Amino acid sequence: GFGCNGPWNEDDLRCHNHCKSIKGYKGGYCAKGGFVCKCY
Repeated sequence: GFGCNGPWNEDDLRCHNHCKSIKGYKGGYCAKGGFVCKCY
């Protein structure tokens, strides 16, 4: 989700923008299955 639609269309930036909008995290990337924007 969040820009990232999976391995065919991953989006480090959209995930990043989502995760950096959440206090505590700084980044986000397609982790689980290549779909889920995991926030770090």
